[PDB]
Amino acid sequence: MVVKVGINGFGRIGRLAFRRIQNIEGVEVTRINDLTDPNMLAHLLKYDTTQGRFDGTVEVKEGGFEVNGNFIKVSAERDPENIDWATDGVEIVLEATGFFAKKEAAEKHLHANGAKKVVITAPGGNDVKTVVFNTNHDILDGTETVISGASCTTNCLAPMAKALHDAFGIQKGLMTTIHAYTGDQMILDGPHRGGDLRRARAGAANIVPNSTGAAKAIGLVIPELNGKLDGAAQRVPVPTGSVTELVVTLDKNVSVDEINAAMKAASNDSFGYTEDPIVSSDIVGVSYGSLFDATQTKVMEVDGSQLVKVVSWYDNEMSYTAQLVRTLEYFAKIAK
Amino acid sequence: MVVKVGINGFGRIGRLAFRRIQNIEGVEVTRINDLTDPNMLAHLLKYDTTQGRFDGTVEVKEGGFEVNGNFIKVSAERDPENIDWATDGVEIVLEATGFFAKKEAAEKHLHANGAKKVVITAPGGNDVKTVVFNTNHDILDGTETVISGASCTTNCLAPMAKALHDAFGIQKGLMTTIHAYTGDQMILDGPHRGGDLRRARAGAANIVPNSTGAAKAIGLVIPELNGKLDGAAQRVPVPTGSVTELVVTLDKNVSVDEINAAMKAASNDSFGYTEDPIVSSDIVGVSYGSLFDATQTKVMEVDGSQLVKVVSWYDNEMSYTAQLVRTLEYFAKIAK
Amino acid sequence: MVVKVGINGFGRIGRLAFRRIQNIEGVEVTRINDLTDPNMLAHLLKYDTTQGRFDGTVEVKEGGFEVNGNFIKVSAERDPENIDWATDGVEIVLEATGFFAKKEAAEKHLHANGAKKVVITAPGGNDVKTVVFNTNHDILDGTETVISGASCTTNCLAPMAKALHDAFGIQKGLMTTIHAYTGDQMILDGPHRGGDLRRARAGAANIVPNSTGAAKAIGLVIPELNGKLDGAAQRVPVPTGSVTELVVTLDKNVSVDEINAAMKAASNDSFGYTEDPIVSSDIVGVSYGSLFDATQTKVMEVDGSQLVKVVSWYDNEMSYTAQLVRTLEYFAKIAK
Amino acid sequence: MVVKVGINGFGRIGRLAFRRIQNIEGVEVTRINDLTDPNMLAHLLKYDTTQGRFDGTVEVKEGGFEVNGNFIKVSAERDPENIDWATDGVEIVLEATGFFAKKEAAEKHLHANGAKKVVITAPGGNDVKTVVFNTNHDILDGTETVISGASCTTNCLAPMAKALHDAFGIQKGLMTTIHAYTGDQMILDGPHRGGDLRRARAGAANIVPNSTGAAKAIGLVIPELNGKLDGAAQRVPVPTGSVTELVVTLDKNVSVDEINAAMKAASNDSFGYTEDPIVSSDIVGVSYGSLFDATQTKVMEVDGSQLVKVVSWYDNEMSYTAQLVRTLEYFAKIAK
Ligand SMILES: NC(=O)c1ccc[n+]([C@@H]2O[C@H](COP(=O)([O-])OP(=O)(O)OC[C@H]3O[C@@H](n4cnc5c(N)ncnc54)[C@H](O)[C@@H]3O)[C@@H](O)[C@H]2O)c1
Ligand SMILES: NC(=O)c1ccc[n+]([C@@H]2O[C@H](COP(=O)([O-])OP(=O)(O)OC[C@H]3O[C@@H](n4cnc5c(N)ncnc54)[C@H](O)[C@@H]3O)[C@@H](O)[C@H]2O)c1
Ligand SMILES: NC(=O)c1ccc[n+]([C@@H]2O[C@H](COP(=O)([O-])OP(=O)(O)OC[C@H]3O[C@@H](n4cnc5c(N)ncnc54)[C@H](O)[C@@H]3O)[C@@H](O)[C@H]2O)c1
Ligand SMILES: NC(=O)c1ccc[n+]([C@@H]2O[C@H](COP(=O)([O-])OP(=O)(O)OC[C@H]3O[C@@H](n4cnc5c(N)ncnc54)[C@H](O)[C@@H]3O)[C@@H](O)[C@H]2O)c1
Repeated sequence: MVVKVGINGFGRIGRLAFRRIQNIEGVEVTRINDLTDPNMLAHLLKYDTTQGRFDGTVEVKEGGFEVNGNFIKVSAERDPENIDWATDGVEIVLEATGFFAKKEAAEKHLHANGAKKVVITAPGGNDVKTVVFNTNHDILDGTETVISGASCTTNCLAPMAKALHDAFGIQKGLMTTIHAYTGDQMILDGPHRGGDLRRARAGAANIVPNSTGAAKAIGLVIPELNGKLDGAAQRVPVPTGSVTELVVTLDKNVSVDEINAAMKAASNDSFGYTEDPIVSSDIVGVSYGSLFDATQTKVMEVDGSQLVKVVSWYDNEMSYTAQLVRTLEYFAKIAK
Repeated sequence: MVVKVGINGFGRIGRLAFRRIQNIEGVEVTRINDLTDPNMLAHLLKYDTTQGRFDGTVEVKEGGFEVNGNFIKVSAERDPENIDWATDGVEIVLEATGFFAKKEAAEKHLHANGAKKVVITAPGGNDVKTVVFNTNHDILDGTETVISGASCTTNCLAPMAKALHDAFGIQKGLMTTIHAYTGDQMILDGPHRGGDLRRARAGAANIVPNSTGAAKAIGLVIPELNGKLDGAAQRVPVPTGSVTELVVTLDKNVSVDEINAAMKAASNDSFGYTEDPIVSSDIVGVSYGSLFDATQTKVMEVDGSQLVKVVSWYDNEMSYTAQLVRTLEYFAKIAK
Repeated sequence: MVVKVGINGFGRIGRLAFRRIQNIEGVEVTRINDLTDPNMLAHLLKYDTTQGRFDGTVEVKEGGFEVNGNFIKVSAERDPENIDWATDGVEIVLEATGFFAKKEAAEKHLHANGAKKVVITAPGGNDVKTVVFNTNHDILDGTETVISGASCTTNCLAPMAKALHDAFGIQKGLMTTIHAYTGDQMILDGPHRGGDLRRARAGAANIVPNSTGAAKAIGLVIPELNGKLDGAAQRVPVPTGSVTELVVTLDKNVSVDEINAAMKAASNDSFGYTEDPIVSSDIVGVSYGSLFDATQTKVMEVDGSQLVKVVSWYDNEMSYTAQLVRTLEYFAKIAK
Repeated sequence: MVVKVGINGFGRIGRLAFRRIQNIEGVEVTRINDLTDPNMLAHLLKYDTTQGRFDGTVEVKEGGFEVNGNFIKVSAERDPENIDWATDGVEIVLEATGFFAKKEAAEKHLHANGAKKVVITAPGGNDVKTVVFNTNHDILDGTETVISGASCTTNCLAPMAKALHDAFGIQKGLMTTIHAYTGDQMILDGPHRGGDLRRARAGAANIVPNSTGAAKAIGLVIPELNGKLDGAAQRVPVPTGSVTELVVTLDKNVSVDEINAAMKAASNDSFGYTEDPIVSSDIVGVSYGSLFDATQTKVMEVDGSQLVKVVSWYDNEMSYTAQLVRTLEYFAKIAK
């Protein structure tokens, strides 16, 4: 009754997903594929700048490493169609490299003696179901071969936008996420391999504007909001931890207290609520996908009409990963 | 016809104001007051983490220091009433400590052996004239005893909001400034003397939400926008350099290109225009009070109505200081 | 038989000491004195940028706050003579403000309605007993009224220097500690109240040389090394976490392996040993006072004589605090 | 009388070398080769996080870009033997990619219709002359096909070690350089493509120990010191700017003043001298290869013998680049 999982890309999301999977019964990781040797991967699992020391033992072995005595095979195949996942019983692959985040590319894992299903740890295109756990995981039926866990920002934005929309009716909106720098930025100014003149700049030494598709693509998660939102990011020098601001007009006039109460009423394991005046370091490592912050709510009313601002925190690392593993765990129970 | 100026508070703004005044003919600094000895102040003028080495020579002397051979007297009086500005011929004081930023407090400089006029390098309350150079410096007549150079954020916001309002009619708006950390934050978590639970946190290690009065108080500079705007800040880990986002509804529907063209048409020495995809380090040390970034403009249109987003950069240090010294120079020329 | 403790200065060391005392049976904190209101102190206990969320509940009350339901009284007296420690049963005060770190100043806590004994959380001069737990806590007899827990650097240096000296005989040495920035540095360039032209500079944006008395003062802990060592610091942009390098000449020639084996043989709960290639974030929050890093050992031999380099990590916050509370617990158990 | 130069690798050193070459008469850059398009390279030349805006105009064109109206060809050939340098008149190549830093690899530029000589902007192996300008550029005769400009640390260490050795006789020494992070570190924890478990860690969020060969290889520059020194690095979170500490024993006993005077006597355009208590931001952009800091000198004397500590600053970017371009300019005059 345990589904065997493989991780392609033992990066920030891959390693934290591995960490969370150590505390759930329904799945286990039997194989990791990356581009390096087992000693590099074992060391990066054991020691983690932002998420702390690993909870357990890690011992490098020939061809893999042992976690609390259990051997995990490590391979270094650059091409997914060359990974023989089935040899190690792997049925579902977490595709966490950032290089195969579309249906046709992720399908490369599904070859003979490969895997059966793929969860992309990122937006995966419009022909792949895009799931924010506890907002729209109802759309899965288990027959899908490739699904998407969406982005960090989408998992933050979606429960907040859904709750506000259901209560008051979102007409239109603009989003800004103030976001930690990530591994797709350069450590120091240099050529960006994706052509982005702003991610080319030193990520820990600048406020860096950058594009994000979370608001424009929200219809994959909340169909009623298709075509109603847009937004962007300001990437700033913290190594993890982020926040999403959303400014909207609504069908109903509201008060600050009414907004905050509507968010609290929607709170659950994915969507948290706080009235404490926290800062970004306080959400590093949290398990909420989105933490609504009532201290930042604003309503600007002039001449009987309002602009409404709502703000939610997210650890783009652990908040996203908690949501990803919730979706993986659910998908594994229904996969067919 | 050269007006003698004193600086109270030889801090970030005080020292950079001194630097800019070295290239102005109409004013000269003859006296500095702070809380320390001349060697400390001379060293901090010569060496500057974010704004570079001083352009000239600085040499400590008895009771002050020489800048390019010219002696500047230094005193260390905590109470402005005890500063004998008149001994050094000072007529106008730049009040840059952060502790006397209101009319009655700034008037402490005005006494028999004191000065004649004060420019507060900060918001100064609603009963003193508040000037953003090249937006409303025509409200000065030279008879004022205390004026305000507004805040960094106000000098960024004002030319952008005025150009947008004049062209299209701002109905209501919300502002977020993503702002460099400043000296009123704690270097590491600890009790904040002002009672602010967020400025208590380590400023170079967090995204820190905090309040800002610039949007609400814009009516002191643009009277037609009184009651129309509000906003807040996200303080982030860069030691200087900031950006202001403004989301509004307007009386007229517009396009992105129409907005950008209206901003460019309003550009001058205070309000710059760029289409280059810059980041915060690129505006450190600039002399614009506000640098509009056309790459960040957005229009979100639903059902015939729009949200409009406009964004402008500012070096909260040198951009503000350039505006402050423009205002000081003008005020001194017409002073009576 | 539980000794009641007060904390003067609920700062980085004061708050982390409180956290560690929650897991010690022999002492309990009944009173905190600082300069602010209880809401500020409660918030700073609950949320901590570098050391994570508090393990328990914290709730503000009238005149203090409750920790896991237990009320802690809070006062705000700037002068230690005015703190009525005895009202709350306090016998031993942790003097953690940084402003009373000498015998006569710490004695201000000792009066009719005050405390009985003081532990200074810092060097306290050459006339108070200076204790590094598990190196020289046997010098205490419990009759002392004022003792010192030494500095962070001393607690790192002492077990390493003692093991090396006992095995091989230290003749002379120089120390460099590459140290996290601390609260006595300015967040941005500005006048330093202590007159230090380098701690005046932006602490999270520079490599900052600064003085350290730990090596010169080591004779208070290891008398045989009086007059043999000196050193200095390079303060760098991490908010906590530090490392001590020591270069010596010895009475005996040695090999790298011989040095490392001597360190490992001396390891205990205070002095750890590692061969993993860790970085500073890996020691944040550790409970060793000193963690020897065998990967950094060097022997430079020319013409039959050697320079020897040994290196040990320390979290200047939690490593020091773990040592401080070990000493407090021991001192309270034998106090008379 | 102008020698035409090509740059392979328009990175930190490549772009800053280009910037410095704009102010010297004897050489000009006619071709840049990297891995990207001209718009990326032009943008990175124009805007520079740590070294400021480019002094001039940059305009992208087809197949290259214009600098102050002069067209520079850009190509994107991954393999040096495929670059037809001679088509653009290039005689000397600055090999600044980091991927061809050995004689056999650098020689790939010297094929038919290629270049004539290569200067590696890094250590290049022991069969390549290794030059620190104004310390040993006398060893060049111009017949060499491949030479090395050494490392940043070597250019800092060498004039200081030479002056100390000539004056007093270095017996043995150990070096620690506290160094800015560089582009060979990961922005966030992840697999390091060189296998380095410490450069795998987030470079702007850690104190990172790492190896350096500058001390052990000093004999390539100062033959008398072969086999007498060793050392290592602590890489810390500043984006440029570094410092080198050296601890030695000498043939003569000395005083602090005697050491400082010997360094000042050796000062020139490459080796500067200061007594000001500066920090790392103060040496960003300087043109000295090495800036001796008299405030950090120490002499630890016990029982008639001494340990001696000397310390010099360097901008690992511009200090190294100034030295590199001095060597290039000299080599171009004598190349045959
Ligand atoms: N970091 C975040 O905040 C975050 C949040 C949500 C989603 N994501 C998404 O998750 C994915 C991974 O991001 P990350 O931050 O963990 O990146 P990362 O760079 O830390 O990890 C990528 C890993 O993939 C490996 N890799 C690269 N190419 C490979 C190949 N061909 N085969 C096997 N392994 C390969 C790398 O060696 C590395 O270990 C991306 O799609 C990203 O958009 C990231
Ligand atoms: N830094 C910015 O981005 C910025 C921008 C615009 C306006 N301002 C405003 O300018 C003022 C100064 O800000 P700053 O960032 O330069 O602060 P700062 O802390 O760098 O400088 C304040 C200076 O005042 C001195 N000082 C304090 N109390 C004093 C007293 N009683 N008498 C004499 N000197 C005293 C301090 O020693 C220090 O040198 C504030 O009102 C601030 O709001 C700051
Ligand atoms: N942070 C470290 O790495 C470290 C390590 C070892 C020792 N120490 C020592 O511990 C002491 C505290 O250092 P810290 O880093 O915790 O400093 P901190 O600035 O974080 O804390 C000092 C606290 O004392 C309070 N305070 C100041 N003056 C006071 C007064 N007159 N009465 C009551 N409270 C007052 C402040 O409000 C603050 O909460 C210093 O002696 C320091 O040298 C610090
Ligand atoms: N940054 C420093 O402090 C410093 C100091 C002294 C020496 N160096 C040395 O200079 C060299 C460059 O270092 P950097 O910091 O400028 O690195 P960098 O990463 O900034 O620049 C390397 C450049 O080379 C390009 N490149 C990579 N492979 C290539 C190929 N096959 N063909 C063409 N171009 C290619 C990259 O796109 C990039 O623009 C290294 O050898 C380094 O050790 C660096």
